[PDB]
Amino acid sequence: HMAALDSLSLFTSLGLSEQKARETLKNSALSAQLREAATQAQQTLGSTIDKATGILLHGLASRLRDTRRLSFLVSYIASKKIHTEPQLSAALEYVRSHPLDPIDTVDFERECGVGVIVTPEQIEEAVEAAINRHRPQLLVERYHFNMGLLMGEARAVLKWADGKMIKNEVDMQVLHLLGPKLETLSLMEQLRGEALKFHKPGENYKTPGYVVTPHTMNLLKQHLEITGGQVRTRFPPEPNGILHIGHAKAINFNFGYAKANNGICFLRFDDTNPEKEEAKFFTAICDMVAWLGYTPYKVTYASDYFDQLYAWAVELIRRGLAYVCHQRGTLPSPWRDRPMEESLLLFEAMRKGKFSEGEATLRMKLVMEDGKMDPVAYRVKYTPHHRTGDKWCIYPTYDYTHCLCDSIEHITHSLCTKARRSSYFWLCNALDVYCPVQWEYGRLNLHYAVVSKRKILQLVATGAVRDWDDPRLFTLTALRRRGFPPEAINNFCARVGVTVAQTTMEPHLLEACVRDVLNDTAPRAMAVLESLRVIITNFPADIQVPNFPADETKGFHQVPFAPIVFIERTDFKEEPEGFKRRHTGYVIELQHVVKGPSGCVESLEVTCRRAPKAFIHWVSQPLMCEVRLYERLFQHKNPEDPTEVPGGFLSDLNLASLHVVDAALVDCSVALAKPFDKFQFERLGYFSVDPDSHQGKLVFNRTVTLKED
Repeated sequence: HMAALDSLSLFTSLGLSEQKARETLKNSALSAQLREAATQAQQTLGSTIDKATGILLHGLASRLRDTRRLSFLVSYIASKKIHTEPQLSAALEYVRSHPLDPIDTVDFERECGVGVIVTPEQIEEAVEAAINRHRPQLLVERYHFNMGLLMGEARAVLKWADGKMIKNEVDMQVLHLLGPKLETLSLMEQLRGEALKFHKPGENYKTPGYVVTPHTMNLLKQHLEITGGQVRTRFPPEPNGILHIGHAKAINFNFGYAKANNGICFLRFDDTNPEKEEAKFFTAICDMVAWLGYTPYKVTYASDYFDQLYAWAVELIRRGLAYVCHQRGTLPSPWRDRPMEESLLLFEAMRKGKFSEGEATLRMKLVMEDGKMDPVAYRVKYTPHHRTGDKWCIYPTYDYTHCLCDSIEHITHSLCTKARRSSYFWLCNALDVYCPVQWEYGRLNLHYAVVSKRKILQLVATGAVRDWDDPRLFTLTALRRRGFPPEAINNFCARVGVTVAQTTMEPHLLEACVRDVLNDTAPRAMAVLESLRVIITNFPADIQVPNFPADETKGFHQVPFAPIVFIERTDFKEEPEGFKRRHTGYVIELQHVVKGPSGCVESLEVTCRRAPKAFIHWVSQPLMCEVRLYERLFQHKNPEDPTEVPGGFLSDLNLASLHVVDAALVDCSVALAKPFDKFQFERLGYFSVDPDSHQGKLVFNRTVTLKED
């Protein structure tokens, strides 16, 4: 057992510093009581004892004067019910009073936060507030400020929070403020660092391929001064870009890996190219990231660093590892061995705009894994930049940029899709700057989509699709418009995600996942498109329909009671072929059947067979509501790109697409509905609200059916 160890080895087994366990022996009473509290700890814990639990049992033994209740308090500390110093400071005083031993648990449990949970977010906020409330004293005193006050204010807002975990939140938020002291399984478990064989911060040198300069060890030391050894990771789209289903992996894998490991994640916009702002798209990205549930620590642009980048470029030239070249459109350069002072001149000259676009170039002097020669660092572009305007007329290339930017931001894990990889390390080592580690997930793609913004922006100009928002597509903004719940997409990658390689999937698998949650997260109602009036032999003359069939704990809807209800022209037949032709009330037998010109069936008539087999869906006093039902955009599920022989990218287009509705009869339960808050028609399946629906002229998108087969 544990009740069989020398007092000193028991006390270290509860995780006390020996020098504290030495001190503790001397106290023959504390010692002999702690010891007992530890025996009957695991007489009811059945195992070896957690070291976190340890400092509590020590705390308990050292303060509890009322020996009688020791058996009682241990039991609450053993079954982690009590697990923090204020909880125990509380229960201890609860027992300094309440001397009589009925000791109602409930009164007790309530006044010691036995059930309480305290989310990180709540601590973030409590310290964030605390800091703000002192921000300018804290910026001037810096590390000579009284960090005690920050913990204090933080405390008195979170009574039962782990005193340590507050400090950690303080230590960090302060660091970000002041800078360096320059003296199928689960998801956030799937993405935990130790569950992936990802390197721990500050230990880049353990990863495969990592080069170690005589600086690396001091560069990592600085790194660690600057980040406190936090997981830092990026996500780097173009500002005028379009996000598509694939990026849901990118996003999740970057913000996820941070969120899963107390990390932080920059959203860094790759704006190295001077374009104009198609604002439609830029905002679409900040949204879509939020919409999938993540909050960027900070939003940076690469333009933010043109200064630093340029300066480093110059430092490449000095190390004779880059040069200015005058070629055009890999044939070797006459200019790669030109002297350093010459490249220095013309780079500056290139900056002062003495060279027309492409009359000159800065190339890095090397040959890469795949035999590519002297890739280009800096080109000359004269279009004005969206953020630095016309300050610069030379700009870094992607290769050069999103490698050094990772160094400037001390990215710890630079994640990217799957080529010539160790050309990554090349820069950061040539300049002896901190050097992040690159791991590569691979390439999620789905069978039936075209996502090249080029090819997409001409499905919107060739009226094949309504907008870049169009549900037909797989742009995130589109699936959002099809009312796909974020949680689904996030669960999607949960079931099928690691760094696989170009594991491009077939769509229906996703919509398994979209529905598994729409089944629980979307209430129900009724409606049909091919409608028909149904009069009837008189009835009694407000029925009441379910929220969620499988469980009623949610509180049912409000329907109306009228005898002229409507129903689908696709349930009522003349000659049964057994198909049929209610969801609430009676049966209502067909007495009279109409007709008009032709064989058109103008109306109907029903009996009162209230009180077998096919029931149905129906709607009295209905609301007039547009609906769009969509069919797959591209005929060839397989890559619509010349993969097989289509010979056309705009050729494999099933001209079907979408079929407009009536403005059909719909249930009144779905009246106070804003966009995107989809529920279920018990008929065909799941639809969702389009952003065209006012309170009056409502509209819906057919999201997904109820099976496949």
